Amino acid sequence: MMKRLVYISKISGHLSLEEIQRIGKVSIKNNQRDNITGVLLYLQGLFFQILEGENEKVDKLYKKILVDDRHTNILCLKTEYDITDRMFPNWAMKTINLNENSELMIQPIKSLLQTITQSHRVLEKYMPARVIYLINQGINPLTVEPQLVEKIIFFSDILAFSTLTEKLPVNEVVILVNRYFSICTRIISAYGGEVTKFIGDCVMASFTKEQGDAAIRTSLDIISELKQLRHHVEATNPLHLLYTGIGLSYGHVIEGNMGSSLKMDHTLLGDAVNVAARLEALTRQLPYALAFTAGVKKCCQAQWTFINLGAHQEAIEVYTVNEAQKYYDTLQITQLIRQTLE
Amino acid sequence: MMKRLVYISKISGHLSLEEIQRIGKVSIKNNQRDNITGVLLYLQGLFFQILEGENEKVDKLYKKILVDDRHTNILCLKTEYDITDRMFPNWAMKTINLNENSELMIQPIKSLLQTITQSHRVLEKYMPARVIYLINQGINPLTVEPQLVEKIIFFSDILAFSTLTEKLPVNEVVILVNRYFSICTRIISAYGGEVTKFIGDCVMASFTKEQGDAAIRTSLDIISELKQLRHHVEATNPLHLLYTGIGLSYGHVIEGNMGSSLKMDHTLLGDAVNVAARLEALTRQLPYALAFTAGVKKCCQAQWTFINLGAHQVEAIEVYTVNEAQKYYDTLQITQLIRQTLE
Ligand SMILES: Cc1cc2nc3c(=O)[nH]c(=O)nc-3n(C[C@H](O)[C@H](O)[C@H](O)COP(=O)(O)O)c2cc1C
Ligand SMILES: Cc1cc2nc3c(=O)[nH]c(=O)nc-3n(C[C@H](O)[C@H](O)[C@H](O)COP(=O)(O)O)c2cc1C
Ligand SMILES: [Cl-]
Ligand SMILES: [Cl-]
Ligand SMILES: [Cl-]
Repeated sequence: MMKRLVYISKISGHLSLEEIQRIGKVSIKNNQRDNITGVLLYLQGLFFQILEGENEKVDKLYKKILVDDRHTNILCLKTEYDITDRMFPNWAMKTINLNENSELMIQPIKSLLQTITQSHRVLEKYMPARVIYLINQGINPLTVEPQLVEKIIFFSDILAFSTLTEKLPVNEVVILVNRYFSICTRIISAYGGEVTKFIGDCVMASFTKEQGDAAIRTSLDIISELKQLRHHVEATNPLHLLYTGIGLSYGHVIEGNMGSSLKMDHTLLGDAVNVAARLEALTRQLPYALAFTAGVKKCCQAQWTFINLGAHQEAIEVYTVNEAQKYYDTLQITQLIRQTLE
Repeated sequence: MMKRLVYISKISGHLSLEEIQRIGKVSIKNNQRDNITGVLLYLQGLFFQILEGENEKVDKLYKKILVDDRHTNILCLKTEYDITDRMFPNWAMKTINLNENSELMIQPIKSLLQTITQSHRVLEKYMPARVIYLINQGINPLTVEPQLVEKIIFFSDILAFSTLTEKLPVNEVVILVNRYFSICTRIISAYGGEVTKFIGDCVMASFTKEQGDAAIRTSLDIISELKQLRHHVEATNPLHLLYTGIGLSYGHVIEGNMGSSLKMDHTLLGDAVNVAARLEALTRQLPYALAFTAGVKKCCQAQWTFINLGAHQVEAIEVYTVNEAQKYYDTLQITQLIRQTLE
């Protein structure tokens, strides 16, 4: 049984022709050994490669290509299973430099390939992490049926954001929100979470039921990095006033494509979505920057010092960890933010 | 001063090769008359075209191509302004059938072009409508600066949706929410509004300050169509229990693309977003399915019977509605009925 995969990647730094040639050599010898065939194209700092052969031999090779130093931002676009015929049966690995092709009849298809691929890499950034995951696994996300899954829902936004938008210039708000989004997205993804969307100044993400401790560590790391950043910059920098509240929930959610032909989107339906956003807002009245449900506590194996914060509106038990304790008074900080921006 | 555009589109069904030849035939006569050059390519049901020439002459042609019924789902991928040299100065319009090219050395580039373009069209389905607009207008969404704009914010969601998710199978709630999203998105777009995103069962949209009456008409039309739907279906259909509440606000919001190279999104930054979401939730406690601020009321010029619902803490703000938004039902009675029907 043979499979065929196609991926694109970003060329790491500047690779000269001899190192690219070095890839072609070692590829030809190894692919001949593993009976693997394919084509490698590169154009304007992007790699294009098609691989075909036995499933084990191809998947063994792709794991090694993933950890290669010479390219980054790897996305597998298509995986064809149970293929009957090779597409390039006489090319162990044919390397083609599309940059050096100056033939006039090939310029249209070469120009289109560059334009659509560069546009493709832009659209990838706006996708939910779940959509990129399905494409990477060779699954068309448009034909996946929605499923009831057990998810930890993550919500985090900016403290006193109404005051920040009221007093700061728009360009200064954008710099602050982009930095907040960058910190949250990097940490969530580092712990295996999946960012769903940005809603105003709010970051929505999900974790699996096996990632309870990772969800808590994500929340504490975001709080820790914001605390570091606030004393990194000067008092005239709006980042000096950046705080966050975080809420976590756990429950059954329907994940999949929702909408119509006018607008379809990756959506999460469930009570846990509403609950996580409510606990996120509840942190404003709590001496803790993180609040989560009993279900999230049940998903944790680490020895957290869980703190019961009573029942809140049916009514749900609210928990936190001792590490999430605020070294400040929330009301005084909101006053300090407004006073600083006066 | 010349510009160059490139777009992709879906070939409309039943389009014969003979019809394509007359496209290229007519294109050659008009583009040479207008000093327009470019290439038209098609592969596996998709059109690819590059157009270059003087700004107004290229624009005039593209508006005519936009309304051509021989293709749909047109996306202008890239626009280059003030180009120095034409890319195809000798081709008024060269038509290339990539389906007929079987040369072995072109096959890799041809196979990759189809794979990336088909993958691209899948990603477009998940893109925010505002970003698709920016790309069509030749604007780089990753570098364009967000702007402070005056917007009416729209928020609506499903009444007792927790009970619906608790008591219905997965395929049934998906059908129900898809029908709700379809009704809302069609009506919002029909009145000129822009659906921002779906947040669970909640629909977020925006209107301009000149669309105050359109936002109220959108809200009443959604409520009206759900009322029609409930008596169109049988009692065993979950759509028989579909109700909505709607909140509207007005204020300054920062609109633009936010995030990092790892994750981007289109968002609206402002107090008005939170206020509209709070007023939407307030409709559960009100005898009206629509609630909005005084700012929305000031954006209206039609002869609505505005009703003051008093001050409400979301400092408290005045909450308003229109007499048409009155509920013919008791809200708590309906939520208990939804729970008891699904028992
Ligand atoms: C874009 C790209 C494509 C590659 N394709 C192949 C390939 O098709 N076959 C192969 O053996 N190595 C390929 N490599 C190199 C492998 O990642 C790896 O470095 C090589 O197989 C060295 O094998 P070894 O370190 O296990 O001895 C590719 C590397 C890059 C950057
Ligand atoms: C994919 C596609 C590309 C087209 N490209 C051109 C073109 O480059 N130049 C042109 O004159 N017409 C082009 N047309 C046809 C025009 O849209 C239009 O049908 C034609 O110019 C008729 O002009 P008129 O009826 O307004 O006189 C294209 C049509 C399609 C479907
Ligand atoms: Cl702890
Ligand atoms: Cl925008
Ligand atoms: Cl009225």
